[PDB]
Amino acid sequence: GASALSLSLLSISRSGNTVTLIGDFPDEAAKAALMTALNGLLAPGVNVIDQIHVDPVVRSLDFSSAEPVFTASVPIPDFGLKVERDTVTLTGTAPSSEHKDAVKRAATSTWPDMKIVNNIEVTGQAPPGPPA
Repeated sequence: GASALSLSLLSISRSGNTVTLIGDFPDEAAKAALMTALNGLLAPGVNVIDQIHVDPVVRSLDFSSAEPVFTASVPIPDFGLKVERDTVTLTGTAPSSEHKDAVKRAATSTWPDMKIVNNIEVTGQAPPGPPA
């Protein structure tokens, strides 16, 4: 507690069986760790898309420890995560409040020295209006 930092900016968002990664880092290896953390429990047919930049003027956390955070959100089709300065934000549509709590626990274990905004909510929306 009682601190502040000025890290990189980063985000990721999911669309069922496609996930999209947008951001900036000191190296490609930090970007590779974010995709590795989701690959750990990635299912056969889930697409992956990237637009993450590289510049050594920016520095970040390490998603190598965030593998269980993405495990907690595999059943979450609207999931996403964001990072800036000294804060991590986690959002999505969880199957139960036990999953919402478990994403908070996974974020607390991964980032005990940063802010952790568990914006996750329990699923409750499926109106009659499909595409095409």
